[PDB]
Amino acid sequence: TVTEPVGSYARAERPQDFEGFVWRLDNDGKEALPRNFRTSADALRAPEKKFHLDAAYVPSREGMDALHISGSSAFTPAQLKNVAAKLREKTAGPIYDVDLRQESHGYLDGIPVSWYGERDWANLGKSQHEALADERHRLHAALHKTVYIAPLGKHKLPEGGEVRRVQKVQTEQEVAEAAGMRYFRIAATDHVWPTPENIDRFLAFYRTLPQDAWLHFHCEAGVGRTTAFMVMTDMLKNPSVSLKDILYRQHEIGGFYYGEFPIKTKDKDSWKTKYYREKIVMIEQFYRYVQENRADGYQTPWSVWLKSHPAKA
Amino acid sequence: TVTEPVGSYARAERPQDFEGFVWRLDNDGKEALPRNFRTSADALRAPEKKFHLDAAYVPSREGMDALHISGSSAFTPAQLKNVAAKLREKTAGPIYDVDLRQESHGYLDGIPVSWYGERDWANLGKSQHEALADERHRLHAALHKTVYIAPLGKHKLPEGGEVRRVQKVQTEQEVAEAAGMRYFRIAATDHVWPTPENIDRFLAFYRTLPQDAWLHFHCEAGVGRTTAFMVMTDMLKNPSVSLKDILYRQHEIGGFYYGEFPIKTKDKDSWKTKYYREKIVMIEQFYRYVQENRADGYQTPWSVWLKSHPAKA
Repeated sequence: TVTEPVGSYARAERPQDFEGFVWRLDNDGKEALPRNFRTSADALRAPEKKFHLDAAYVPSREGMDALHISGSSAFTPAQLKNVAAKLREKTAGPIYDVDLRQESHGYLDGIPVSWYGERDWANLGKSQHEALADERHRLHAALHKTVYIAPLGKHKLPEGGEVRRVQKVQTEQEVAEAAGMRYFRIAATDHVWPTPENIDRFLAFYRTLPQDAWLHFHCEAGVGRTTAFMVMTDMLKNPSVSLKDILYRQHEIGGFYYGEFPIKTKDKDSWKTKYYREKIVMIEQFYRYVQENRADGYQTPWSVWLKSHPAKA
Repeated sequence: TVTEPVGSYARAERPQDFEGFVWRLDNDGKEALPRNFRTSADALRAPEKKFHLDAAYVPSREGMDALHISGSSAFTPAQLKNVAAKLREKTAGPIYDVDLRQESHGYLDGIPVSWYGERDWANLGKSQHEALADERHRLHAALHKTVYIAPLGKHKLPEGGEVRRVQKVQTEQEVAEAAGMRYFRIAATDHVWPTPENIDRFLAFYRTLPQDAWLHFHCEAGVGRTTAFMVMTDMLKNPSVSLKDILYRQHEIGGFYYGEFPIKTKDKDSWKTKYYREKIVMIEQFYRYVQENRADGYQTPWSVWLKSHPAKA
């Protein structure tokens, strides 16, 4: 009897110890584009030293021209419009804003904010239905009320910021539509491998996309969640490409590197270590799922297949 | 107390361990031109992936139209005539066959051959006078004798070939003069940075050239020595062009890339690694010599300046 299988370690954490406490500023809006903006059309750059990769290695670009995906961190409405314009120069198909954030977030007076709890786990353990209900209620409750919006500084705690009486509230779905993008939400918890529920939902969505759909994935800050789904999409769409090439190329266009590397954390972030190790194991298991299930058109869902073929630490 | 300074690493190798053992076929004469033929008038191509350069970078072509240089690997007499005809269409000045090969080579019954030792180091350690004496003696000794001429295969050892009784012997100087080209020899060792003597000789020669001289450099196989001297010439003649532009453009017309890149060799070629690193450092040092000594007309030669301004690994 195993309480939590590999790929589900976060289920052991207690949601009540990470409840939200502040409206975090997701982007100050000073730049034209959100941070970490990158597309599959981009040239590959040298790998980051931290990953101890082979800088001489030349990854195959097989399928990258037709992949049609991009990623970025959070954005203001104006930044999303800039992203949409850039992507429209690359395709005539529908462009999707694939929101990978489980945390409740939205726009107050056009300012992108999120209800932040320790480790960005304010919605940990909630079903997507529950997470979205929390978001809807919180955003609506902010209208015509005074709120404190702040960036996180020293030790992931509020520092500075501003206080305002909100006159307009918008969901990301509304902002996406205003930018001419379709919207699709996958409520994935920050810092951990996406759940079987998250991936099942993504795969079902992937299956009904028109051939020319362009997927723009985004998370809050960094490249963890976006890279996981960009890697999964690359594997699904280009199954003949080696795991090494997929992992190297998604890292070299600006994402995270999801293969083995010497994990090193500050004491303050030692809790992240097992989650990084879990992600490495799970990306390999997903690759196995794609290889073993593509032939019959993925008749067996990832969640079902993973229960019969559990990953090992 | 340093035994061998940077730029002179090859002096630590033992010549007795690389003595010549076969007449290597330098070109089978099946094509109209030698391999790697390129001129400074050529359009720039995308960079080779192994150098991990910026494919979007467009180097300045400032001065290329007036540079008047070309390079190629070894050739048969007929191929050299083809090259000479092609170059004559581009200039009315003297066209020089600048022979950069230290290894003894010539033509037996019109077949281009070289006396090959491991690493193509059969003349390593010999002064230019001694290398040329060896060449003359070896070529003459072949007349009216049976010789084995072969291309190198797998582990850089003879494979196939032919056996013939030689009825005619010619030096490259004779073949060049028959193609209508002037001849100049610089005995440079294959695979390593040219010696201070090699470079002093080239610069003294460069200073004697009329304005409209065209220099055709050639080596044995590949683009190592030819690119080194083409880069030196470009730096001398176009001193206002950035180091980056010189290196990118000489690579992009078909030569080697002499800037920093992630060096990767097959296990059997690992001995080459430090010589590649040495070349990178020395190219920068030569650029410094040009920048520091052009203003006064090079009153101090490279060898002297290099001893007072040694390069650092």
